[PDB]
Amino acid sequence: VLEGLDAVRKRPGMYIGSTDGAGLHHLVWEIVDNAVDEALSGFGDRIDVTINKDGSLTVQDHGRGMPTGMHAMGIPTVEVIFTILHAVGSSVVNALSSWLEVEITRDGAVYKQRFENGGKPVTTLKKIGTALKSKTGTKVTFMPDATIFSTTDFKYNTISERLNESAFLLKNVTLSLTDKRTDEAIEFHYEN
Amino acid sequence: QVLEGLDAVRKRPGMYIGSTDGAGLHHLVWEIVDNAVDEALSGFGDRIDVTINKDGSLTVQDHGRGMPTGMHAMGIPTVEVIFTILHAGVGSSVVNALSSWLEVEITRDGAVYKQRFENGGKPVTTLKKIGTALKSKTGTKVTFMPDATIFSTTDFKYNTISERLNESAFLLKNVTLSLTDKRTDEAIEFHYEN
Ligand SMILES: CCNC(=O)Nc1cc(-c2nc(C(F)(F)F)cs2)c(-c2cc(-c3n[nH]c(=O)o3)cnc2N2[C@@H]3CC[C@H]2CN(C)C3)cn1
Ligand SMILES: CCNC(=O)Nc1cc(-c2nc(C(F)(F)F)cs2)c(-c2cc(-c3n[nH]c(=O)o3)cnc2N2[C@@H]3CC[C@H]2CN(C)C3)cn1
Repeated sequence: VLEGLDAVRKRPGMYIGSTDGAGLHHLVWEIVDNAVDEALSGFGDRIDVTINKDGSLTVQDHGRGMPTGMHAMGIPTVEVIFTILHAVGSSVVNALSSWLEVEITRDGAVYKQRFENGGKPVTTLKKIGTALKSKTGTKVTFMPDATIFSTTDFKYNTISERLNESAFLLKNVTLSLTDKRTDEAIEFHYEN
Repeated sequence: QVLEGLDAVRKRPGMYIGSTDGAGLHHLVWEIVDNAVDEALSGFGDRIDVTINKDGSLTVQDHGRGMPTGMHAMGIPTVEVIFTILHAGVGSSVVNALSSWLEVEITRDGAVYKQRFENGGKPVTTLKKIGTALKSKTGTKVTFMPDATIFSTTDFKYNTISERLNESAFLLKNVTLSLTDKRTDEAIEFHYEN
């Protein structure tokens, strides 16, 4: 049985544990786990996480990029991933975000869709530019909903140690963290 | 070669950048880009990113070796000498003189350095280490706001800057020059091959 995003908003703790500092960072693990699941599948050798000045957060990998095709009713596949809950991580974050943007680069084209106010699409998946055929990947940027979380301040140390673990488990893949609020940055990379 | 302060440039701006209208305004852009192109041309860095920020300021970022972070006489940073002393390697100080503020950011050895100038190139901080970076990352980022009390117009033209970077890519070859307009969220790249 499928559910909408309002189902996650209704009982947020049931999907991310809680709505405090810990739960806020669960949002980060969800998106990153998808980039890591791409690397593990053999695509992309780096995953860059960026904490922006506006308080939002960005995860960018260099994998194959999420599918750019359509489904039923001319609804993009990426829209199905972010708005239909198969109750899975991508839609949960979108549901608990005041806005979210997904940027896909594949086949020499760059696509983009934006969501707002708990994952309501405000644009479709649009082709907005071109790129080299060698450049591929997915960029997700989201702003955690302040009317749901008790805190929307991402912790540099917390995200830091977790990327260190994920780097250690993956091997051969560099995960980075860049904080544009404080001009700090750090990388993790393990090899065997 | 008698050396001068920046007040000499503010006094006669047209003598250093041609004019104080739209044309002269964009000369400021060419000066900073020419330093990035001159670093690229020396074999360091393969891309040069220009950004028109929302605040009206302009940013040029290359990925070269980064300007010297060392000191000269009196504990004065070398980058400060480049931007505040006119040798009337002259373009950087001219731009600074005709800016209400300007920032220089150097990235080397995994560290990020930064100095800021204000009111016609008067230093308001020294060169301080402000953050960290990757050991693989190197380069110079210059961001400035053209002084409105000198220029009759301070609105950078997207079309104008676009065309010039297109030429530069063509003369250079093997170097990618980009332009990003955050006012309108448009962007374009150029790269030529031989
Ligand atoms: C910053 C976050 N970035 C990303 O999450 N990028 C990303 C996402 C995916 C996918 N994620 C999903 C979904 F979220 F689980 F629904 C479906 S496809 C995929 C993905 C693509 C393909 C695929 N592209 N072209 C093709 O023929 O097959 C296949 N699987 C993908 N997934 C699956 C398994 C690894 C990756 C993420 N997994 C959670 C789901 C790749 N990259
Ligand atoms: C967005 C604007 N970007 C830049 O301005 N990047 C930049 C600037 C420089 C320099 N520029 C100058 C100056 F402005 F001409 F005074 C002095 S050093 C240099 C530069 C560095 C070095 C150097 N670094 N470490 C070392 O041992 O020697 C040497 N030359 C540099 N210059 C000279 C010649 C090529 C390049 C730019 N030229 C304008 C000045 C490199 N990149």
